[PDB]
Amino acid sequence: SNAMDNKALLSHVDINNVVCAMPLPYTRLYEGLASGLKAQFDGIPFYYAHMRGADIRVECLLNGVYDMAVVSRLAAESYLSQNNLCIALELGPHTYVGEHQLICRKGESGNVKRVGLDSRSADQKIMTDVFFGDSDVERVDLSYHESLQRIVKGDVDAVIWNVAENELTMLGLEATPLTDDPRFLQATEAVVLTRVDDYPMQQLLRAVVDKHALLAHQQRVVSGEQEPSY
Repeated sequence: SNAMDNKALLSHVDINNVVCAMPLPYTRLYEGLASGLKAQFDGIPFYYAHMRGADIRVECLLNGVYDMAVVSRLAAESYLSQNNLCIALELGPHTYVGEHQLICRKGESGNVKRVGLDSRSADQKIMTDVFFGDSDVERVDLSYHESLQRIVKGDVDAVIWNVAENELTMLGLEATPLTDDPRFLQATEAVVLTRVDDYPMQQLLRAVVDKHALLAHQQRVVSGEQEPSY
């Protein structure tokens, strides 16, 4: 019904399949998002392309490879200054990833001069630039792995990363929740981008998606009540 109502919309658009680019589905939260969104497309051939890196998903989308791309609100807000894009769906906070924190050696948060930064992480770059402001802080190209390891070493002073009270203490580290700025929470919000002039895809998403239903399905996947299907 809902499905057949969806199938009927596809009949009037030059869209066969809908291909959505999103991260590799390596958290239960990503799975619930992936599962909740596809469920909104019942009756429409809908498939995920799982592609590491927000930048390349957006580049692909811009080049016409995908109909839509999933990224964080924080990234998306930047992409829109740089490219002609549409934020077609916004899911609110805590729909994409967990909170981030500032990880450094114990009590040395006031003494930060070098920061680890993964080149592949669009959000970590933005958040590092936002948090370290007009401060003389050196950025070092490191995976968190390498950053953590190097922070333990003593060379690199900090990394902004996903948030655990105990492991950190064992390594002589500390994690600080991030100062205030609305952008940090934007990092946890899933959004769907389309090309700015792709009205068929924008309008189809508006037609098919029930935001609260998508969210409740995500919730049921995260609680283990329901298994994901994506």
